[PDB]
Amino acid sequence: KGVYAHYMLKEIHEQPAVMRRIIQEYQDAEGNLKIDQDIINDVKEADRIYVIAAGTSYHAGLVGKEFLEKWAGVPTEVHVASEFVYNMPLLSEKPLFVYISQSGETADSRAVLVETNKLGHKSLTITNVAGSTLSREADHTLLLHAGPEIAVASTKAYTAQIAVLSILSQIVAKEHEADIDLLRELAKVTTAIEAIVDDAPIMEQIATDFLETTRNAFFIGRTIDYNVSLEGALKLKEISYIQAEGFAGGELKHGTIALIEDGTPVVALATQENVNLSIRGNVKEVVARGAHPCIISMEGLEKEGDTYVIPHVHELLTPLVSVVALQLISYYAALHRDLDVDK
Amino acid sequence: VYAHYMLKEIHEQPAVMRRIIQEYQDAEGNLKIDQDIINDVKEADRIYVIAAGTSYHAGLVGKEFLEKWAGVPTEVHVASEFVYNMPLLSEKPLFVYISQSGETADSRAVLVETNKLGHKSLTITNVAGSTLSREADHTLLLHAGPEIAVASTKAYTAQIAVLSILSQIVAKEHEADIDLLRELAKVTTAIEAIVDDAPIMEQIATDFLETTRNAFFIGRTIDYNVSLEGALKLKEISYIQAEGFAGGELKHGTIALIEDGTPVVALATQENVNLSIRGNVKEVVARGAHPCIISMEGLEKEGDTYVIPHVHELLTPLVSVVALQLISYYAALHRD
Repeated sequence: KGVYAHYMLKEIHEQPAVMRRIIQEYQDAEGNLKIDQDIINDVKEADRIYVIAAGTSYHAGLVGKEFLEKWAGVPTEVHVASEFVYNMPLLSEKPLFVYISQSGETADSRAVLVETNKLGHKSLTITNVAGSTLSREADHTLLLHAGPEIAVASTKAYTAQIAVLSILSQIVAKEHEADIDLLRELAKVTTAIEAIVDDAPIMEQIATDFLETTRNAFFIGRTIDYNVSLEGALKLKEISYIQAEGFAGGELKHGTIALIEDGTPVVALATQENVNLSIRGNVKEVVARGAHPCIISMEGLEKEGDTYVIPHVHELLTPLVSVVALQLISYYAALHRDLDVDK
Repeated sequence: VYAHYMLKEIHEQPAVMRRIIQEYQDAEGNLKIDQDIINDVKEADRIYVIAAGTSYHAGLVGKEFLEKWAGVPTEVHVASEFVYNMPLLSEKPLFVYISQSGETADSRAVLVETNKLGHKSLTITNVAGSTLSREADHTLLLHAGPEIAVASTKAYTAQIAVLSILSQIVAKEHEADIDLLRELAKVTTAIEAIVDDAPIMEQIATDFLETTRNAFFIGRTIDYNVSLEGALKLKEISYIQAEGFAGGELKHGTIALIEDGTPVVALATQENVNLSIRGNVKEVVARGAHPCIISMEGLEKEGDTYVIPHVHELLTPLVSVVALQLISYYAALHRD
């Protein structure tokens, strides 16, 4: 029984509704971006931000770092909590710690927060669960409004985390400002996500064409796209057990290029103008060695032969759209191997 | 005969270490680097290490010395990403370019940009007179001799040794309570002990890596960094799809990839996470993994596959990596 075969598929379809909830929750009656000013005051006074997370939340943090530096103008580092807690590095004078955690209870993040609290530094938690430990023990909380995630592989939590980071960063920019109307840009993103979801059949076909028999897969991108590559590789591993790995395009030369054989699927993201030719060059190099290339590009950057072309959205927001293609391709790869998916 | 130059270069590492120890000391037996270099490093507010591949891995190891000994916050960046997406910089940044050849394209491109911006630079290279040396404010040489093998080995250990020396000298400008030259001699002797145990490294290869299409190298903190370099070595010479992971992150999909017989090479050289990484090993063993635990004297437990000699906690990479290089070499030999 049930409209969707799996919770994960339902949750992917819910992403546009999550974006709409975020857009409504983080604006005022006049339609301006709105976050509690005390949060903004601490964020804008920090000399450095340390994002503390793991897994999919760590990957969202990578995307968010771009907004925090390029819009908010605050130097930002992203760390794996299990590492940070056992080897805390030298800290800046006025650091702010941002704990990204869907549940709000992630153990290693909680241990880090105990320590940064002991040290007297300020903290912000981004979470889906109000009144979770990470919320209660941090100075400030931003809520995701994603609703409960039942599937083990996160989908809507990732896009919600990024969206919230973008809003926080633009409001801080204003205090000191990206020449964009972010709410308008996020509505564009919503509509783009819908377009990908409505192209589910094409995503199923891509899975069939590229991922039916392989034991491995390589997800490659540069810059903003390298971050998303990591997440697509995680999704495909989590649910299909394909040994998927994400690489920066310019790093393939070190060991990985050797691994290419005739038929090896390489999923390449090309959503960034400055590295469009570069990442396509990397694809030509893996193709010469036998790879089967699945290029996912963006309107304005696409070339003959690309496998799929996502709608045009703002250069730093492309992860919100490209990831949905990767989620659905991963879902269908798993489905075709008759796996549980939701776990 | 098989991969002649890799095995040759592995065996050169003691000699390289002894050359570095000689070149970086004076006739008084004190550490010696040019004072201008020391002044620039000691005055920097942050160091940005710019590297790729094995030198990026060496950078990760060196960050620990630069922070913990020299007291300067340090970031390590992949050059090909940095050059197309340069991040926000500190007020007094120093750039450290690690490159064996001194000609690495992406690193060169970043140096051009940092020089345009007027920031200080230091190059760590094996080739004097290379572009990265000529265009940087300062150069430190590696004394490693020529590199011919496809899979790099002696570069990594030379780079870490020089990073340790630079860091301790800076620390003294204001100093870790160790005798670094003495600790590097201990490291040299430990490396010799591993190389003398080549037959054991070959057996480890037979026992774990003969048939697999993949391998997982895991570690925490200092050992996570070395796990990345061991995965790279195995991939480069054997073509097995090796990956390195932090022990505490396996719960994210990667544990999904464990089957009966999957080899997991686990490093345990760090006191504070010894119990933690051993817990992570249990977790993968529960799912079928075949565990190769490489630990260090003082931290070993019954059942460990190999125990390396005791050296300083931050220097352990210099020794542990040699085990991984040799294991990788022999896996490749056997499979060919």
